[PDB]
Amino acid sequence: VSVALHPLVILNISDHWIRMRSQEGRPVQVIGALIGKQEGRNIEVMNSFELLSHTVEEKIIIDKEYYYTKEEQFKQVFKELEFLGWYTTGGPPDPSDIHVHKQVCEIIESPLFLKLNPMTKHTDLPVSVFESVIDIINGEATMLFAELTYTLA
Amino acid sequence: VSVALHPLVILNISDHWIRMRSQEGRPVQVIGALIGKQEGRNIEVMNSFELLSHTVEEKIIIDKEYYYTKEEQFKQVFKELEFLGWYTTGGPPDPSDIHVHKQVCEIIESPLFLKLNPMTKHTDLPVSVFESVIDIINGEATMLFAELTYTLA
Ligand SMILES: [Hg+2]
Ligand SMILES: [Hg+2]
Ligand SMILES: [Hg+2]
Ligand SMILES: [Hg+2]
Ligand SMILES: [Hg+2]
Ligand SMILES: [Hg+2]
Ligand SMILES: [Hg+2]
Ligand SMILES: [Hg+2]
Repeated sequence: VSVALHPLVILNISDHWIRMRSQEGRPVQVIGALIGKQEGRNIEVMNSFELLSHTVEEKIIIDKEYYYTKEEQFKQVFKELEFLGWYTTGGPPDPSDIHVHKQVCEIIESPLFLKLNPMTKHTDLPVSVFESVIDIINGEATMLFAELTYTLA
Repeated sequence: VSVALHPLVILNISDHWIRMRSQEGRPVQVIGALIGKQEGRNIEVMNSFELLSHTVEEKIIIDKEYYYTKEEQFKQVFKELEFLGWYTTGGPPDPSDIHVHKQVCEIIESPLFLKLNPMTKHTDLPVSVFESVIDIINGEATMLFAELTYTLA
């Protein structure tokens, strides 16, 4: 096995998470399929879409009917494509992902698993501090910005 | 103006409606963008995606921030593509669509509008009634099905 990954997949998944967080106000886990082409050993994950599910005791159940109906409904436009595996959002792999993985493992034999962590802290954005300094090179004179080093409480 | 339409758009929109009806149990209106290429005057609606909104007094408000952030986030993969117009589900055009259209009209100059009616009655599925008849043609004999005409209460 060896894997390629279009950036559209990663954007698709972020967008799914963002659309969902908005729906409730709080961020929730999202789940979906990985599709694409699989030539030679070049597994090319070309795209993705959303998968329905339902959560109960922190256990997630994939809606199989929804998947097969979509596959049915989309077989003509996804003819050159294949189901490669599934994705979800969050941190390092958890027991719950294995539980979901076994269900995807019932759809295709050895499914890929893509996990994306949409968690970002604002405090990680670049922050530069400057002080103003009036420079006069022999001849030309001006005000410039001179960078300062800073600590964080 | 003159327009082309990939079947992926129509499938995409059905799917959005279906994923949403599932979320609540009851079917709700869905809303999203139409993208693609626009060569000559051959407007080719190549694809679509979902748009956030919020509903109050039967009035729908497009989340502009969500749209521009997606466009920002997707500009690299949607570079050969353009925003062509918007879609929603339901019957013939209503005042509410005009209200939403004016907001899409603020994003691009002369936006297209695609409406899709996901309403289907079960009673419209084909139903054939047959009677059995045992035929013995000179030589060969068999049982076949012979169609009957039927009324509907
Ligand atoms: Hg979802
Ligand atoms: Hg497929
Ligand atoms: Hg399995
Ligand atoms: Hg497996
Ligand atoms: Hg939506
Ligand atoms: Hg675009
Ligand atoms: Hg306008
Ligand atoms: Hg307009």
